[PDB]
This record gives sequence, C-alpha cells and structure tokens, in this order.
Amino acid sequence: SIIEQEYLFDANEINIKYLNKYLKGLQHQRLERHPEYARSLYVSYSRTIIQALGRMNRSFNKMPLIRLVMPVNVLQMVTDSGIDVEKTSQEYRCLLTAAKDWERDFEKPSAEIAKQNATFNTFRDYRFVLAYL
Amino acid sequence: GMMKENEFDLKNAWTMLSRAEYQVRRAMITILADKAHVKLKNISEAGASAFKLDSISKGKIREFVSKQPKADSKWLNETYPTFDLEKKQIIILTTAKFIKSYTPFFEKRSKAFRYSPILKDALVVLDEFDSTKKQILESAIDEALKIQADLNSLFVDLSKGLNKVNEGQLPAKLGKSFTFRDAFKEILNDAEQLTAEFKLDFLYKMEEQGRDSGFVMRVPQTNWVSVGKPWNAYFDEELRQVVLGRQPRNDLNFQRMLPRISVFLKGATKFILNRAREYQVSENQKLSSLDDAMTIEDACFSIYAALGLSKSQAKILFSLGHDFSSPTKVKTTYHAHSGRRFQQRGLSLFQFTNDPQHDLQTKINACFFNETPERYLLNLLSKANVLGLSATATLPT
Amino acid sequence: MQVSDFSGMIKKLQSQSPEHALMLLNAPTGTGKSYTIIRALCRYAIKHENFRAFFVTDQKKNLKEQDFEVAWREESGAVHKAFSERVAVVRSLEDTVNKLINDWDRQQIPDLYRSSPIFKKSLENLGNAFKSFGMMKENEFDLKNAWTMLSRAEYQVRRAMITILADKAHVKLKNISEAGASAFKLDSISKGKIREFVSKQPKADSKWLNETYPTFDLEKKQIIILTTAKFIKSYTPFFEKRSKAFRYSPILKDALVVLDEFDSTKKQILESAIDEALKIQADLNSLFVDLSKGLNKVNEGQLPAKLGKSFTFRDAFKEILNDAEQLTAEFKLDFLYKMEEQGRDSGFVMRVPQTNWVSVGKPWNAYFDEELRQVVLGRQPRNDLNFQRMLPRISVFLKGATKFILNRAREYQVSENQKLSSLDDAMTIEDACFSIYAALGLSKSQAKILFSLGHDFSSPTKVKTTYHAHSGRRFQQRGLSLFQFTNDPQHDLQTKINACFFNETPERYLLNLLSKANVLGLSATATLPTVLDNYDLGYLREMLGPRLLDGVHYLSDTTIKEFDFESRYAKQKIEVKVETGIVDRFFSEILPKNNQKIDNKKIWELDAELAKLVNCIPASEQSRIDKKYFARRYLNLFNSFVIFLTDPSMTSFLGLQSLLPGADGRMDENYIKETFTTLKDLVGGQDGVNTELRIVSSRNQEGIQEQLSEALNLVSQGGKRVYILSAYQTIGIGQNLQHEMNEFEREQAANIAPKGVSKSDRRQHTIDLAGMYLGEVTHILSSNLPFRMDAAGLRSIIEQEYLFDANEINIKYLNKYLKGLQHQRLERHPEYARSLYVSYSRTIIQALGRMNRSFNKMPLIRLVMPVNVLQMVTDSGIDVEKTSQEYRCLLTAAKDWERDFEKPSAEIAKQNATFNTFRDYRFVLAYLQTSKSWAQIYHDTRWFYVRHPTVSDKDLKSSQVFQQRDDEFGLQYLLNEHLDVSYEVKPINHDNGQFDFSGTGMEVSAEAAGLVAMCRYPGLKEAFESLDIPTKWEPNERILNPAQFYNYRGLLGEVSGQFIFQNEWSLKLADFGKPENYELFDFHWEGKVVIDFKNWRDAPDVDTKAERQKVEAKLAKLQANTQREWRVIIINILASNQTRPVMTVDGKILEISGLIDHQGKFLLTPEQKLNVWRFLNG
DNA sequence: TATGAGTATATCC
DNA sequence: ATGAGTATATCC
DNA sequence: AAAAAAAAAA
DNA sequence: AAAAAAAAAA
Ligand SMILES: Nc1ncnc2c1ncn2[C@@H]1O[C@H](COP(=O)(O)OP(=O)(O)O)[C@@H](O)[C@H]1O
Repeated sequence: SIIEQEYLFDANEINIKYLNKYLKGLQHQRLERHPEYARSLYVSYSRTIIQALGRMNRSFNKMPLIRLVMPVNVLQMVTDSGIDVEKTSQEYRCLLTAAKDWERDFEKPSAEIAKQNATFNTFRDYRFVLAYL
Repeated sequence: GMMKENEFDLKNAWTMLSRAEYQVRRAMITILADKAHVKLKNISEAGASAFKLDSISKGKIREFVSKQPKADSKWLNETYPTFDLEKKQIIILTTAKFIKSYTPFFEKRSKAFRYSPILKDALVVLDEFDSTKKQILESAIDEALKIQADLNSLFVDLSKGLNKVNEGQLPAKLGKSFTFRDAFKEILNDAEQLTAEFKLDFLYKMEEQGRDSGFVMRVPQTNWVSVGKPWNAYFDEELRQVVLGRQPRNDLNFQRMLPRISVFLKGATKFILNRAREYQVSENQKLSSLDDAMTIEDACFSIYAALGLSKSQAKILFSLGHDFSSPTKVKTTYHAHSGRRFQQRGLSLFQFTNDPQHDLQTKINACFFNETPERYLLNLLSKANVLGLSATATLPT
Repeated sequence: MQVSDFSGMIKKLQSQSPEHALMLLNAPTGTGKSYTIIRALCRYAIKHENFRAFFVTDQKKNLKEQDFEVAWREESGAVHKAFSERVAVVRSLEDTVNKLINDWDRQQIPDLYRSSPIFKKSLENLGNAFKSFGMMKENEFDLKNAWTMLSRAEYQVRRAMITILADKAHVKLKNISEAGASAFKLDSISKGKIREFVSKQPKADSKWLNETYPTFDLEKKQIIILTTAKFIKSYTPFFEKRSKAFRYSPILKDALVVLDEFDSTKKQILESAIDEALKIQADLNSLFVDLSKGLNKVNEGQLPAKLGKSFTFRDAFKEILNDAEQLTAEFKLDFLYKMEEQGRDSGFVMRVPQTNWVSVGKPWNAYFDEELRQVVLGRQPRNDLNFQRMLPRISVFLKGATKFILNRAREYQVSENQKLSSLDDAMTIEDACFSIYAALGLSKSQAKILFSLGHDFSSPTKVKTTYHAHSGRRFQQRGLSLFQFTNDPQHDLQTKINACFFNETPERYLLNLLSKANVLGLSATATLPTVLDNYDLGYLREMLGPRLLDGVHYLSDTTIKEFDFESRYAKQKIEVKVETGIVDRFFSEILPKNNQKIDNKKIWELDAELAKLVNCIPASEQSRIDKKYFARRYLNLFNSFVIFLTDPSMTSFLGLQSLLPGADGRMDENYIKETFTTLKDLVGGQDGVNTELRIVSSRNQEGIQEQLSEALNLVSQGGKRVYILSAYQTIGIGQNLQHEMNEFEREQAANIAPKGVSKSDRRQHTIDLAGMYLGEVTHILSSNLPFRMDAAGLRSIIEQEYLFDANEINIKYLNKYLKGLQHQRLERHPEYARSLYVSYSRTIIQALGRMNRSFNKMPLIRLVMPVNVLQMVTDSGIDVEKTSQEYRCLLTAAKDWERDFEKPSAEIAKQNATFNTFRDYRFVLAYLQTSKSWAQIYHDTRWFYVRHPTVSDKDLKSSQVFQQRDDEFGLQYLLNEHLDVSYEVKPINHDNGQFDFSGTGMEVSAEAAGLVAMCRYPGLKEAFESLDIPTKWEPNERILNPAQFYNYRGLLGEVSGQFIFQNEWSLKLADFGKPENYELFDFHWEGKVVIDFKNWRDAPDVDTKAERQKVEAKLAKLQANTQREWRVIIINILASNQTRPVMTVDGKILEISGLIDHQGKFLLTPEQKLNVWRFLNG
C-alpha cells in the first residue's frame, strides 16, 4: 500500500496533501477514497481490459457480429490517455467509443500536481541542506 | 502438498522437499561416478555430507553422459538442466525463478541468478514486460520483510569493524585498500560523531506497561508514527541508559536518530561494496581454472565476516544496495538524472521489541526497502541486454 | 512392603529441606516398590497442601497414571478432589495431539469447544498436520521441521481455546487480540479470572480441560507424572507460546523428585546431554573476542548501573579483564586465523582431562605472519603461538568468565524478582543469564553456548556445610572439548574454529538437581558399582556425604527378612540347576551323546548347512572371515534347543539372546525354525509333539507383550510347552512373564506366598517360568568403528573417561585406545574393568528378575547358558545375600570362573593417583609465572608433604590445604593396604607420570630423607626438627605417591642445599621477590649470580646436553627478564665419590656435581671452595 | 599389528 | 474510525 | 567480593 | 580516491 502511494507521488499523480490525508487515515484505520485523477489507476484498468480483449484476436476468421458485454463500471474506468488506440484492437476502440460519455482530463491535474510536487521536493531538499550545512 | 495451506509451514515443507530432492541427486551422482570410474568418496569425503568434487571429476561425468545413449542423456538433461548450465544457450524460466536462485547439480547450496556469471553479456527476453514488475515488486517486498536487525547493535558492530580496519588488524589484502581512501577517514569520523551524539554506546530501554507500541515509518516525504505520539529519547545518567518512550523529554532527537543512522549505514555499505568488488576482482586473478570464481555476494559476505559481523547482519547490510555501483562517469556520454525521491531513497520501517531474555534493552528492529523493480531492472541492465515484449509494454502507468 | 515405610522416607526427605538429600532404595523387583510409592505419594499429597512431587520414569508404559487414580480415590475419603487439578500427567506434544484428535473423533470434547467453528478448523488443520508429521517420522533431519509445524498447529488450537474462554469470562481478550494478533500475551489478572471461572465450571468439562492441559494451572498440581525424557526437556505453558525448561522453573524448588528406575535414568540423561552439546557449536575466536569486548564495555561504565555496580567492585572482575587482555596479546586473537585448504579432510582436535588428541596425527601449528597481517594455521613446523596451548587456555578462560557472569546473573535475578509484585511471572536464572549476555552485545547463539558451559551450577557459598565436598575425578570437573576447523567462500578471509563443549555429566546434572529438590531413587539395582549403566556412586558419595541417605534404614524388618528367598525355596523343595553349554568348532556336542542316534550323515548335512550359512557372510576378514564365532553362537543356541527339547517337565522356556533373527546370516529366523522343527522329531518320540518354538520380536507386525501372551496361552490351553526366543533389549524391566496354571502346571505347582495375603491376589493366581537360556550379552561398551565427531564418538570417549575416573583403566590403556581410534582400529576391552562385568551381571539380573513377580511357582527351574557368559558374571559389589535365588545359584556355579578385582583395582588406583598428581604439578609450573595466590597453594601443599608424609584419612580431610581447594589438587595420597612405611615402584616414563607398582627400580622411603646423608650435618637436622619435619615415617593409612615423593625429596634437598651453601660461603641468599621471576631460578645474588639447587641422586641416565640447553634457555629468559647479563651456578647435593665442578670453555656456567657424601659430612676440596668463592664474586 | 559381534525408547528444536 | 470486493510463483 | 586450571608428544 | 543526504509535527 505504502509503495503504491509512493509510486503515485513520484509520477506526479498525488500531491503531498493527498498523501498526508492517506497517512492520517491509515493512522485511524479509515482509508481514503482512491485519487480521482490519478492517470495510472485508469491506465492499469485499461491495461487489464486490453489484455483481456486481446484473447479474441488470435485468428483470421471472425464471426460477422461480435458482442462485448460488461457492467457500467468498466465503461467508466477505461480511458485513452497515452494509449495509442490506432495500434490497438478494434474491439477496444469500439469499447472506447461506447465509453466516451465518461472520458476524463488528466493533463491538467497532472500539470498542477507536478508543479506542487516539484516545489515540495525543492523545499525538502533545502530543509535537509541547511541542517547538514 | 498436504502442508500447502499455511505459509508458515510452507518454508519447512519446502526445506524437507529440498532435502529429499538433494538425496535423489546424490544417488544419481554416485551412480554416474562409478560408471565413470570417479572416486566419489575420495573426492567428497569418506564420511557423509560432502561430495565436493573437483572440476576434473565432473568433467569426466559430463563426458560420459555426452557419450551415453541418446534417451538417457535426453532424460538427464530435461530433468536436470543445471547438470551443465554453461552449455545451455537458451534458458527458459519464470520471473519468480529468475529473481531467485538455481541449485547447481553436484552442489547443495543454491546460487542466485542475480550474481551468477551466467548473466554476463547475456540477452534477457522478458515476454511479459510489463507484467513482470508487479511480480518483482512483490518478491522484493517479501525479501525486505525477511531481513531485519537491531539497528543500534548493527551500527555499533559495523563501526567496531571499521575501526579494526583502521588499526591494521585485518589482513593486508583488504586493509591496504580500505585505508588509502579519504572516504574511509570520513566514514570513521561520521561513525565516531554519531556514536557520541546519539549515545549509541549505551542501551536503549523502552519501558512498556503492556500497550502496543506500533511502529515507525520513514518515507522520502516524512516520518510517521502508527500510534500518534512521537517517540522521544534522553540519556538517564543515573541509570546509565537511554530512556526511550512517550515522555515529553527529548534530549537526543530520536526521530532524527532513526534516519541518520540509516543514511550512514547505506553509505558505509556502498563503500564496503566498492571495496568488495575490488577484492573479488583481485582474487579472481589468482584462480587458475575460472570455474569456481567468487561472486560479488561472496566477496561482500567475506568482507562483512572479516569485520566481525554476524551472518544476519551481513545479509541486512548487503541488502541496503545489491551490487549497484553505477558505470564510470558515463565516459562523458549521458548524464543519468532523476527527481524521483522514492526510487533514490526507498523507505524504512522500525519496530521496538521488549523480550524477557534481553530484559536490559529494547531492540529496534529495522526493515529497509530500497530495490524497486525499476532499480532491479537498471542493475540487470548493468550486465545484460534486455528485450521487453508485450502489447502494453509502454502504457503510461 | 508397608506404605508407612515409604511415608517415613518421604517425610525424612522433606525434613532435609534447606540442604536437599538423595535417597536410594534397593528392593528386588516384583515387590511393591512402585505400588507403595504411589500410595505414599498420594497419601502425603492429600495430607499436606504444599507438598509437590515429580514422579519421573524412563518409559511411557511405567507412568501408571491409572494406578495413581486408584490410589488417589482410595486415600481420599472426605473431599475426594477431582484428581485432575491436583495430579497431572505432563505428556509430549505428539501424545497431546494424539489425545486431542482421539477426543475429536470420539466426541470426548465437552461440546463447549466442539460447537465453535474456530476450534473446529483448528482441529481439522491440526489433524492434517499430525498426519503429515506421522508421515515424516522416518528421517530425523526433517523431524525438526515436522515438530515445528505440529507445535504451531497445537498453539493455534490453544489460542482458539483461550479466546473461547475469554469471551465466556468477559475478559478483555481485545487487549491481547488487538495488541497481540500474533504474540498473544496476557496479564496475571485476566488469566486469574479465567482460572477462577473454570474453577466454578461444571465437573465434566473442567475435568477434560485439566486432564488434557495440565499446564493450564501448574502451581496447583501436587503430583506431576512424566517421563525422564520430558523431565530433562521443557514444558509449554498454557496461555503462552515459548516453552519453559523444567530445570530452571520455580516449580522444582523444594519439590520431591521420585526416579522410578534410578540407574536407568543416567543413560537417558547422558545421550540427552551428548546430542545437546553437538547442537551448540560456536566459533571460538569470535566468542572470546566478543566476550572480552562486552566485559571491557562493562568496565568503562557503559552498561546500566543496575549491573555495572554489581560487576565492577569485585577483584575477580579486574583479574578477568587483565587475563583477557593478556590472552589477546599472547595469542594474537585480534587477528584472523586463516587455514589454507588441506586438500584432504582436516579432521578435528579433541581435548580430554588427560591429553590433547588430533584425529589426523600431525599437530596443528599457528604463527603470526606480519606481512600478511594474519595468523597462519596449518601443519607447518613453525609454531610461534602454541595452538595446542591456545585452545585449552581459551576454553578455561571462557569457563571461568561464564561462571563469574552466572553469579552476577543470580544476583541480578534475585534483585529484579523483589521489585515484581506478582510472583507468577518472575524471571528465571536462564532469562537473567541471557539478558546479561545480550547486554554485552553477544549473539543469541553465543549467549546459548556460553550459558551451556556450567548452566546454573554454583554450589553453596557458606563455609559451614559441616561436610567438605572433594573429588579427584577430573572428567567430572572439567569435561572434554572438540574443535573443528572449517573454511567457506562466504567467510573466505578466515577459518572458523567451531568448538563443542561437554561439561555436564549425568552425575553433575543430578547434583545440580539436588541443589534445589530432594531426590528419591527406586530400583532393584540402584546401587550396582558400575559407572556405565549406573551413576558414579563413588563420585556422588564424595560430593554429597551425609546428604546421600539409604532407603533400607526405613523399611520394616519384616520386609527385609522377606526379601531373602533361599530359605523359601528349600521349604518348598525348589531346585534351580545350571550347566555350561560346551561347544567347539563343529556340532559334535549339540547332538545327544546317548547311543540312540538314528541318522549319522544327517548330522553332517546339518554341519554342511551351518558352514554354508556362516560362509555366506562378507562382513569382515578377521575372526575367520566372521564365520568362526557365528557358528559357535548357533551351536550354543541349538544346544539350548536340545536341552529344552529332551525334558518334558519344562513348561516354558526363554532363550534370551542379544540378536533378533533377521535377513543376514548372523541370525536368521528361517534356519533356526527349520533346525528346531528337525530336532523336534530327531530326538525322542513325545518331545517333538510336546515341545514347540515361537519367536517374539519387533521384526514381526505385532506388539511384543501380546505375542508373548499368545505363546504362554498356547502353553496354557494348547498343551504344548514352548521355547521362546528373544533378545535382552526387546524384553526389559516392566514386562510380565507369567501364565495361567495349566493342568501339567496344576499337578506340579507350589506356592511361596507370604503371611497376611489372601488367595485371590494378583500375584496369587499366576505362575512362573521353567528356565531361561542366557546368551552372551554384548555391547556394554560402544564399538562404532568410524570414529567421528558425532553422538557415537562422544559416547565412546565419555565411556572411556568414566572408566578412567573410577580407577578401572590406566593411562597406558587410554593412550593405546586413543591411538587406535586415530587409526580407525579398536582395542581389546579392558580385562579387569569392574564396570564391564558389573554391567553384564546387571543385564543378566534384570533378565532373571522377570521370573519372580508371582507367588505360585513350579519346581526344577533348570538353567542353560554359554560358557563365555559364565566367564563374565560377578558378585563384586553386589548384595548376593539379597538378590534373586536364580542369580545366587548362577554365582555358585560361576565360583570356578570368578576373577579378582581388588588387586588390579588398587594398582590402577595408585597409577591414576600418581598420574593426576603429575598433571596437577605440570599445570602448576605453567600457571605459577602469572599469579601469586597459586604460589601460596603450591608452597602450602609442598610443605604439607614434609610436615607428615604418612597421613590418616581423618587428618588429611580435616586439613588446611585439603579444606579450601574443593578438590584433591596435589593431595592424591596412596592407600597403604598393610599400613606399611615403604614401597618400591618401577617408573615407565618420568615425563608422563607412568608408574608400575608391581615393579622395581625406585624405592621411596626414608633413604631420601633428613636422617641420612644430611641430618649429621650440623645446623641442618636441628632446623628440620624446628621446622616440624619428622625423620621417621609413622605406619598409618596414606602415603605419598611417587609424584609427591619427588616434591618431598626436592624440598628437603633444596632446604639442605640453601643452608649448606649459606654456611660455606657466608652470605644471605635473598629470595626472588619479582613476580616475573617465577620459574626463573631458585635464588639470586649481587644482581649477576643466579643459584639453583637440586636433590638428584648420583649420575642418572641423563646427558649433559639436556642440562646445557636447559640452562641456555633459562639464561635467555633471565636476560630478557632482568635486563642484565647474569651467570649461573647449579648444584647437586649428594655424591659418593670425588666429583669436582666442570666449567665451560669460556667459564660462563658453573655446575657442581656433589657436595656432601652419603654420611652427611663435607667432601668438597677447600681449593674448590676457593674456586667457587672467587667465581661467585667474579 | 592389533577387536568385538543390538534393540529400543522419547522429546524439543 | 469506511472504501472497496485476488490469483500466480518460488526460495529460505 | 567465591572465576578456572594452561606442557609435549604421541 | 567513486559513501549517502540527516526540519518539526501531524
Ligand atoms: N503391596 C502390594 N499390593 C498390591 N500389589 C503389589 C504389592 N506389592 C507388589 N505388588 C504387585 O507386584 C508387582 C510389582 O510390584 P510393584 O509394586 O509394581 O513394584 P515393582 O514394579 O518395583 O516390582 C505389581 O504388579 C504389583 O501390583
């Protein structure tokens, strides 16, 4: 758990505020909700979905009509952010066109979180360097 | 198979199975040795536990199986690929097996793939890159939890060993390589200053009335206490102890003591790793037949044992960084830089334990996690080419 | 046997509360020892609330817990307590698991734990674990892992029960259950509430809980029944996971420990010690260095003052620190010892109280290489560090320092236990020792090995015990050690010296137990004088004194009279006949000599068959390719077969052997069975049909007692008398050998019942056996050829040490045995070791005791046995007038072949005493250089030698040097059997202390004394009379051995020589006041003269070269010592002829070879006086 | 160069 | 002291 | 103020 | 002559 949160922090997907809230929740056994705009969560969900949909693309003969059945949560969780959909299976592209009603914007919150994390890291570096100097 | 439910019994069941398999291997070894006229017992030991054969005897055995009928050799080579691991051009194995060790034929102790000479200049094809990372990560976590040691005693013993190195009380082979570097003098000075500053010569006694102590975490962003109130420590002169507890008095900066000793240990272990690499390179020159060369792990363990450290202390000190010492000023080619603090510092865990059999002090068991899968991959790339294949090899996550 | 007698013994033992005593009872088997001791234990437990007893036995079949239950029911008549909360049966983990799963299968769990699901799943996983554990009972290496899994499963079951009772008692299980989701610890009040809840619980469920888990409340169990294998080990308390050893637990304090088979316990203890010593091995150099660093940390005030104050103020602590610093400087222990690979196996080193020993022959040598900054160890001749000195010196330092730390740990524990309010969780001595060792920065393994060196044996500090414990048995006092050198690529820079110490013999364990609990030992053979199958009763008597009571001084005289049976048998006219089984090369005597043989060539066919069967063995090339002996054994067995066959009156027979018939040609069931079937109808007409044979063994697929019952029943109702073949081991003490009275028995029966017993007693309606065949009992001494550092090798060395202590073997035999082991060769068993024959007689007596457990008996009990057995039975040290009648007549027959022990035992005792004195004085010269107290001991004992050369026992024990040394260091006087004054000895080897007292070559008496050759000198005899040195040796019990006579002669000669030198040359020769000048020289003068005196006789077989090199080394030491350029004078006192001093070519050395002739008058020339005078001043 | 010649029991790690 | 819902692999 | 026993050589 | 990076406070 801790290492996953540290990975999210390193990739500029959660800021020090969310990490502090998560640690405080862990002190009380009151774990917080998953970060809403952490790109890695949705990309991992999409990765599992892509691997699953690749299991029906190992042949040249296909039935004229294909049916992909899933709950709404799968539609809400998949995304195309850094995923080259052009070189992905047609099934996943159709799934994305179906799930377009819930597409998120990750570039903005990632940008502000990157700024906040860079500032926090600089401040920690200077807090160390004074005490060592 | 029966004991596969509980993971505590898994270790013991695995050990028993390993012993049985080793006995089978020994039987096969005797059968092949008599067919090749090799004096096993003489090579091994007239007694029991031994079978330390020379290169020539096992070479004769390999020659005999090479000239053996095809079915026999095929079965032997399929069942025991490690019978002649140098001849194998392609080695197919799981990620979990790749991380861990392989047991050589003719031997009882297993050798890790990580430090084996079999990887030098090899090509590693990870067919499930990126699915491997989680596996590696999981293994890393498990290993981190297996290796724990009392931080105070570990630091004191390492400082004592380094001071022995300073006074020329170790063989000249490594002593003359330790002493001529200014980093050695600086390490000794830091050890002395830290011992004086945190009163580490004395016993840390943490009085509990029975309440759970939780643990303390150190992550690159902050410290963390699982039970709220920070731990404080002062030097009780009348008791000649270091009182550790929840009292407001903090004359020693315990929350500063915990990471400072860890940083010192990490740096000192890196220095010792460099010296052990030099020692291994020098020693492998003496060897004529480069078939029983010593690995970097063996050199590090030998250095730690010569310094007077225990086997567990050697394991925990060596795991603070596994043979990762970088290239050579990249020969002024490319500057490897990164702002990711967790990849560079990892994290640490500390738990305080009181036992009636060490009633006079409190043990500060430490647990360091430094080798993330990315660092493992970089370290692997320090000695082998890697080819990663999947349909999702470059998904940003 | 009256119960009141055992009650009297119990109350006498309890009367000895502060200084606990040991009581041994000798009562023949078949009498009510176990029964009446159980009754008396139950009665005393009921009457007295605080009485606690441990009924410790050796085999699980002898617990007699049902007998305890019956006795408890009978003795209790008012409260009739439930017997489960007062009497406990502590069983093994495996037995507890077996009981648990049997209760699960048979619904024996009182439906309070069965209903809960967690308890269920614990039971299924525990059953699975037990199935796997039983599946893996073949190998012992993996037995540890299976035991660990079983222990974990059982602990899970216990935790389930704990939480069930917690929720049923409203106790804050949460405190634990949250803060302890693994460790699961509780506090005293919660477990007290649980205990008081289960106290008021219904009878059935609390009864089951107390029966299956005696450790639920151990401080309430008055009687604890267990096996000695469990008694030595630990018990796992309820509400806890870490097991606690019985040895250090407070439950033994002031308890009474009843050992139901006293002599059989020692063996069980000995191996339990041996394999323990091998489990605890540590690197010697690292161990010493770490202990030294910890002690130095204590000195610098870095340990908490709580123990720093206890450590620092003692002088012994400063002495320890100085000794450790000197040892580190001397042996270069700060540096790494590296041994280059030997190619071949390096073997191991062993040290025993008599010598060092190397399994490879070539000695190990070590020197400091300065260029390498290392210590090189190997077979090279260069030995500058004295490795053979290094190992014992470090081991001795470790032993002493650990004893000091153990004393400090006792103080720490007694101080810490006072602060605690609850006495149910105080720390034991082991916890204190481990805490102190961990405080000095020592690893858990290092702490374990350091603690295992003396454990918690301390002895009473008070000097008013009114009895001085003393013993000259070196093995009991210093044990033995083993060292193995190992190299490994993981520690490539250094060679590990793994050390293994054996210091706790079973006698020392018993003495340690007697320091905190009374011991009552019961056995039919509790006091047999053997040191191999019984405790060293001599050592125990020496170390106990009045604390070693005898149980017979409390039995009713009626029972003592009843013990004898030789009058009972004559009243009923019972005859016991025994004859020798004479056998030679071929079967010419197993056939009946009576001229009624039908087939002649069939005998040749049988001979050819046995020759073929003994020639089909490829074991060894000696002993006629291992064929000659086996044939003789077979023919003796078949002679027994024939003798049983011819007689129709023999209702049953038990031909006990030392082998189980197996596959190999040694003993095979098929050949014996076919031979018996042939001889059945080969001799006699009714003999073949009436006689039968049936073999009972563990090689079959069924138990032993039940098949014996089957055979006895076949005799009882099948009408056919049977021959039963067994081994001495497969049927031991505690096994029954009686059957119902068949008609043939009914019409030929008799009774020897005592007075006061009805006709329906258990022993009244059973009958005894008709005669046994006694084959050669073997293996008393181990004979494992591949002598390695394992349990068998330690057992062999320990048996030899035991023999050497009890004065049964001498130094030459031990040296020969060790050299044989060095060459993988065994030596002949000692021919006059009393312990061998007493153990042989012991196993025969134990076998014969199984036919005397019943009243009804049949007459004409004929005995048959091999001739070799008749050669090895003895009555020495055995109460022949109180043992079984069968053994009595066996000794009567043996009277022709009995051998003497007194003379060889006395000779070996003299040799061993002299050897021990020589070794003691050899150690004194090594250590005298450092300290000065040991100088005081040496001076005091050396003067005690001449104060009164012939001493009585009472005078010697009540002395000043014998009283404080706690052993017989240098005071091993001989025993004058004829109260004589003089004796002659032949010295085999002077520099090894080997003497033969049946030889000639050196007489010791007043010839070397004042009254001759020196008394007549004026001013010399008067000084001796003033110095209380009598010139006449009074005829009393003890006299000085040759090693002590050497010091006696040397002291007299040195005093006389100093006096005459001072008289002749008129100066006061000052004494060496320098502590460094020990062993340097006798006396000094004017800063450049050193004077040495000797009392040697006329010219011995010694060359001048030895004296020259001795004085050369001595003067090198002297110049290195006093920083001058000394010149030496040496003196020989007596000379029959004119022998003038001989000077060196340069005049460096002065050597006078005679001053006073054998009359006491001066002989030296006045010109030579002038020569010595002007040489003395230069 | 040189001998003596088993089976069995029980418990923790 | 709620958010969120696992199977695969292998040495000590 | 209760720590012990250490030589060589075969 | 290739050791690291160490605030409090929550
Ligand atoms: N006083 C007695 N009352 C009842 N039985 C006795 C008595 N004395 C001996 N026996 C019986 O003789 C046998 C052996 O005696 P026991 O009391 O067990 O002591 P041991 O085992 O030392 O001979 C047992 O079967 C026992 O029942």
